[PDB]
Amino acid sequence: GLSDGEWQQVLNVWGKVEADIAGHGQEVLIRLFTGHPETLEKFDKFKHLKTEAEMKASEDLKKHGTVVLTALGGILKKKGHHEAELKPLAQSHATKHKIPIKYLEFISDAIIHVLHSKHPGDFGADAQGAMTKALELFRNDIAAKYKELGFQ
Ligand code: HEM
Repeated sequence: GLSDGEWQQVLNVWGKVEADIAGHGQEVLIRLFTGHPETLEKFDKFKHLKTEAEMKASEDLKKHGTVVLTALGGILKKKGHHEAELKPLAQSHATKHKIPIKYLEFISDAIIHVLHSKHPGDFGADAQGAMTKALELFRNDIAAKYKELGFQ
C-alpha cells in the first residue's frame, strides 16, 4: 500500500527508465544473470551465454529486457490496481516458466542496483523507498497467486 506521494515518486523514477527502456532492461537482466547464475538456467534462449561480453552483445537479451520492463511499467502505472495485468504474469511464471518467488526478489533488488548505477546521485532516498515499496507490492501480489496455485 502506497500513498499518492509515493506513487508520484515511483512514476517520476520510471520516467528515467522510459527514456532508455532497452538499456535499462539489458542491464537489469545482466545484473540478475551475473549475480545469480542459476537464474540463467530458466531461460532456454539465454543459457548459451557464458560471458558477460556475450550477454552485452546479445540483441535478443536487450529485446527481452524491453518486454520485461514494458510489462512492469504497465503494472506500475496502475498504482496498485493491477489485478488484471498481474494475473497472467503470475500464472505464466508459476506454471510455465517455474520461477520461484526468490528470483522475483533477486530481480527487484537488481532494479534498485541498476537505477543507482545509471543515475548516481539522482536516485534519492525517498525515491528508493517508494520504488522498493512498489516492487514489494508487486512481489506480494504475485506471492498470493503462487500460494493459490501451490507453487514453490
Ligand atoms: C519484474 C519481473 C518480471 C516481469 C515483469 C516479467 C515479465 C515477463 C514477460 C512479459 C514475459 C513474456 C510473456 C510471458 O511468458 O508471460 C516473460 C517471460 C519469461 N520470464 Fe519473466 N518477468 C519477470 C521476472 C522473471 C524472472 C525473475 C525470471 C527468471 C529468473 C523470469 C523468467 C521468464 C522466462 C524464462 C520467460 C520466457 C522467456 C522466453 O523463452 O521467451 N521472469 N517475463
